[PDB]
Amino acid sequence: ATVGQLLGGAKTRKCRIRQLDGSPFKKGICLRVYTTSPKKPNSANRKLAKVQLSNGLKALAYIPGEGHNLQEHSMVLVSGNGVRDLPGVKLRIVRGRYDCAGVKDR
RNA sequence: AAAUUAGAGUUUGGUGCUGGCUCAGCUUUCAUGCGCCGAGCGGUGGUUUAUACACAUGCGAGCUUAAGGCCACGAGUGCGUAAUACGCGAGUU
RNA sequence: UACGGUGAAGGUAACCUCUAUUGUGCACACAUUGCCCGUCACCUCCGAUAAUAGUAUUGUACAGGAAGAACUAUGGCUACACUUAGUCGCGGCCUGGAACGUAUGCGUGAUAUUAGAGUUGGAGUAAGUCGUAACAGGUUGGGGUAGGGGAACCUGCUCCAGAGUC
RNA sequence: UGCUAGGUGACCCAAUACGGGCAUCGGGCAAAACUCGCGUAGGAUUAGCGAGCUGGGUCGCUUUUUUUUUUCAGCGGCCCAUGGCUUAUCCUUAGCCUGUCUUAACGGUACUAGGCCACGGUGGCACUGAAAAGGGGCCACGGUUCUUAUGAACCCAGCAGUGUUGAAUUUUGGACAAUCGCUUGAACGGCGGAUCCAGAUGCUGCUUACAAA
RNA sequence: AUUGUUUGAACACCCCCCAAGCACGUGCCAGAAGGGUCGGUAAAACGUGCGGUGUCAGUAUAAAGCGUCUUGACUAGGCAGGCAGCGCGUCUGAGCGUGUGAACACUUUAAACGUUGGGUAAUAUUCGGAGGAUCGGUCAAAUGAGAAUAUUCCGGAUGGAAAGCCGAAGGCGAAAGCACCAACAUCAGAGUCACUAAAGCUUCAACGCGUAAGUUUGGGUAGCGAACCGGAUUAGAGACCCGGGUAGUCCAAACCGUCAACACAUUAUAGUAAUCUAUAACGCCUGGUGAUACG
Repeated sequence: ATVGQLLGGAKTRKCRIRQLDGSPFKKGICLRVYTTSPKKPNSANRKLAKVQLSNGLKALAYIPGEGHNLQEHSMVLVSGNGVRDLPGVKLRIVRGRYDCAGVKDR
């Protein structure tokens, strides 16, 4: 019709998580095991995890469950759920695998 | 006898817009936990999805009257290629 | 607390107020102690950028230039067949040179890659902090182009009224 | 050119009687190979194409073979007409189409099987063949081993299987019986990791309490 | 043909979306969540038991593709008003095209455009005279003109700015814009009356116009008004305001070309001045913060 619209229509098939790189689960080595204080109106000290991942890039990961056993040089499996209460963090450490196993009496 | 269009929550003192996020849909993985692994008949499906990475070992093209006669079909992958490609349509020296 | 005896002074200009009535503006509703501003401050996070250590690919200057080799060859060697016994051989097989043709070397270009010296920006963050941009909003602001200041910024000149309001 | 049937043999094999191979001829249909008409990812932070970049003549372009008639191309050498394109070139992504999933449809996007192309660790090249190379030939590269170091041998994008990476990837199974292919004139012959059957493993459709005839 | 009786086991969820609720536990701690979020001492979300809903040898989480999403709109968004009309024009692209567009003769139009000559209310400086302490200025205060004569006032010179009223919800323009005349001058636009029989529409690309600032060149300059020094509401004050005033505003030539350059109303045709809207070519947007750095 209008030929500008005729040329007006393959884009970037954008992975909405750009750290798993299209995959669901990538393992990695925990660089640092640390906690932080969250955005108000939350004030409970949430425990996080900076991981050197499989793809050579780094992003922060939520640590779930009643405590954990992760230290330096420790391998985990990282999942794709985010934690909302601090900005910019999109990763969840799944439990039922490696040095991070399940809590006692869940 | 032609078989053909689902929304909701989220913004604000409330109302309506404005577009975005999410959940409920279908399909999909030797995905990841937790649980069973009774036995049979089957369909099928893995692009070892990636590495066109390095391959131990064994086998995959030998047949036949020393000599000669026949073994370019099958299998795998997508490096390269944006066009002697591939598809469609006409005519062939 | 109650009940009488006497008993006057004294009054309308936003002249504050405490409203209403209202009908002109807000980005306020925790309803102007708001919404919310930035220089910065400790840190965290993808940028953007890059001297370079360079490796991966190609054009071009020439040496080359292997295996091959377009061309060139009659040095051949042999039968077919024809010569009644050396002839003959249009035609089949064989030492020969060679343009060209990789990989390759010091020059010297392209696209591409991360390593990264090193600088700066965006964003994120509960309590370090200096002033009033913004709103009747207190100098009426700004699209524009240049100046001046520890900071928010202001100085001109046409516009737009998408600030109030008679 | 390649297959199948015929017809021929001053050939070879078999034959208590006759058919095969082997050479040649020709009927049938056939592949192959080329050509052009169109389609086709984005990028101006690719704007001129560093080029014969297109055309005309001349040759070279390695065979005559049934009646009136018959045989491509810049592919190379030479002149020559000076033009040809302008999403032209250049970059980077990417095998392509049908498919499969979804949508009500138009569309949008990982497979099924299968169509075609490309490639065989990298690059160059040739023989033969009508047509060229995935376990054929030669050289150079890059790997892997060994040498008394001088040099040789090999290249799983074939099957199983090993190792890295990965969240994840299977049995070093059986078999020529069925196809189908190659081959052989006996012999239900020989071989085939094609395939057919079994495994592990996602999805599925479909049963499942024992006893007894 | 023969005979006996029967519903497992888990996983997730149970505030709303979304079917399902209570107890103790701990009280912005341990925690969960896809979103709104709940916990800040009486938790219908988090520790556990009970009870219930979904699916069932499966179930939830994670991802990925499509749809929902008209969320790139052809079916099917739009673009003053959230985000979206390029500042305007010339324009043989492509596309849409059976009376529009253009030149002539009259009627009528003015701030349309450039050049040349002349003028002006008014302006500060100056040459002599009147006159002897105020003027300037502001809500208010403060450097100075001035004991050499200030505001003023007389009359004279200077030299260029700007066109003071007209003059207005008035005109001309494509837009920016355009406001002393007189003349040259080149248009333009409207109406009448005639020619012409699509030469029409749009503008990708290109290209011009382009208020004002700013820079190069030449000078000199009524008024205007950045620096530099002086004083003020206030604690510092660099601003608002008072006080002198340089480049620039003035001219002639060039470069720049960007902007709430707005009808924020694309252009054109067809209807009665559109934001009533069918179409023709367009240009632009795709949640916010992030447009700055390279080329």
